[PDB]
Amino acid sequence: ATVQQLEGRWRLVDSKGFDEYMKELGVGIALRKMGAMAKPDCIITCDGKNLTIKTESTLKTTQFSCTLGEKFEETTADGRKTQTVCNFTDGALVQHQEWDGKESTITRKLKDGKLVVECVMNNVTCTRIYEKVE
Ligand SMILES: Clc1ccc2nc(N3CCCCC3)c(-c3nnn[nH]3)c(-c3ccccc3)c2c1
Repeated sequence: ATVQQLEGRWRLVDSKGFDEYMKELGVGIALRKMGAMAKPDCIITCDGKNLTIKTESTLKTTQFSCTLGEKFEETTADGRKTQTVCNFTDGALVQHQEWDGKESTITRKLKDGKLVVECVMNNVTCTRIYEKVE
């Protein structure tokens, strides 16, 4: 498994726990309704250790870029400014966010040809499945 195997455009096809995760993050009702009903594509590109992830939907589009292993300021979809680091470890892309004494982890992995995205904060979890799109 390598980080390049995650590259491409991926379309959300299933979600569990996302509203509960947004509630744990402190996200207000307007953004939570958006996130409940948006059907995003995620576009992952990686050039060596340079990673970009763009999330596109009719309701909201976000994008960040980073160098694997390097701490950077990420503005999240809900507007947090976190100290984030992304690494490819044990066959998964692991994204660690820290802000205001809080922390959340997001993992992305390839399983059966689908992109499986899992998030957690304070044991509140989400699982989102994306299928590869042309
Ligand atoms: Cl308001 C809000 C708050 C938190 C969010 N966390 C997200 N992530 C979950 C998957 C791992 C990366 C983080 C995503 C998201 N990113 N890619 N897919 N969903 C969204 C989001 C963005 C645009 C359209 C629909 C949903 C989002 C929106």
